[PDB]
Amino acid sequence: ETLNGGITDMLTELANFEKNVSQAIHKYNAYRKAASVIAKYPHKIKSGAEAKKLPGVGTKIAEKIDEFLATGKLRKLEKIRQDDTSSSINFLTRVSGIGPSAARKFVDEGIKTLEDLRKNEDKLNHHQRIGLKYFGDFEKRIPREEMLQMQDIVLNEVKKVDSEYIATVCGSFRRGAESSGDMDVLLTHPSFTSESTKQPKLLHQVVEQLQKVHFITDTLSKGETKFMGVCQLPSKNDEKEYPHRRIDIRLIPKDQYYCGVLYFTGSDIFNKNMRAHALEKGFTINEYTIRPLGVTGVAGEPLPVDSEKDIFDYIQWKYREPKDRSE
DNA sequence: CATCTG
DNA sequence: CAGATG
Ligand code: NA
Ligand code: NA
Repeated sequence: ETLNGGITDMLTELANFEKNVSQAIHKYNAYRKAASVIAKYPHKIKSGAEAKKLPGVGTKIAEKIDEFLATGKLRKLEKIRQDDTSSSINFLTRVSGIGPSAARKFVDEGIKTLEDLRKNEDKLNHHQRIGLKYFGDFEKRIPREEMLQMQDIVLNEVKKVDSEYIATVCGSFRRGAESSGDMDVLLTHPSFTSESTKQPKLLHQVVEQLQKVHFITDTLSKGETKFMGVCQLPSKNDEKEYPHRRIDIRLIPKDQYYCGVLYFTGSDIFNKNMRAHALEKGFTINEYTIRPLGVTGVAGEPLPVDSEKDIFDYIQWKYREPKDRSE
C-alpha cells in the first residue's frame, strides 16, 4: 500500500501505454497482474530478483524494477512522457465518445489537439460532438448543492408523469459524497419486472418530460432501457449559467431494483465485503439478485426483495445507512 | 452490458 | 454484423 508503491505505479504506466498507444493487450494485461501482485506483497521489494520470485513476474518486468530501484527513473517511461503521439493519444481520449481506437485514427490523421478536433468536427460522431462541445463542463465535478437541486427536479417530474415511478439517485451522491462526477439515476415501475414483457415507454416517457421542462440538453444514447445524456440547472436569473452535466437514466424491472439499487451505490468495497459475507451466510449477490446458495457446489433461485433492508436481512447483517457504506 | 456506427 | 464506447 506504500511499500511497493512506485513499483506498482510505473507498472501501471507501462500497463497503460501498452493498451492505449500500442495495442499490446497481452503486454498490458501483463503489468496489470504484476502490479496487482507486487501490490499484495508484504515486503519491501529490494530487487528484481526478489520480485521475479513472484507470479506474473518475469524477466522483463524484473529487469524494469531493477532499473527503477537502481536509478530514480525508467528510460522507457521517460521516453513515453515525451512522445507527443503517446501524449496525444492520452489527450484525445479525454473526450467523451473518444476511445483510444478512435484516438489513434485521429492522430494518424494528424488531429491531435482540441483545435484539431474542432476543425474536423465533421469527422466526429454525434456523441463525439457533444463531448467536444462540453469538454470543460464535463471535466467539472458536480457539487451537492447542484446535486440535491437536480435530484429534486428529476424526482419531481417523474412524479408528475406517473405515481408508480421509483427514481433513485444512487452513486457516491447516495453515500453522502461532497461532489459527484455525474448523475446516476435508477429507475423502476411496478408494471415492470423479470417476466413482464417489455415496456420501453416506461423509460421513454420520463425522458421526454425532462427535455420537456428542459432539464435535459442532449441525447448520448437512448435505448429501450438506458438513456445517456446531458442536463442543466436552469440558470435562475441570468449572470451565472450551469455546467452541463452527465446524466444517466436506467430502467430496471421492479423485481430486481434494490440490488441494483444496493449495488449502484457501492462502494465497490462495501460490495465485495457484503458480497464476501453473503457467501458466508450461504447466499449470492450480484447486481440483479440474491440467491440461496445450495451446497452442491452452487445453486440458486430468486429471493424476494422489498428493500435494501430485505437484502442485508438475508445475509443476517447490520442495516447500514448509505452513508456508512464506505467500506 | 447496452447502444451506436458504419 | 464486428467492434467501439461508456
Ligand atoms: Na474518452
Ligand atoms: Na476477431
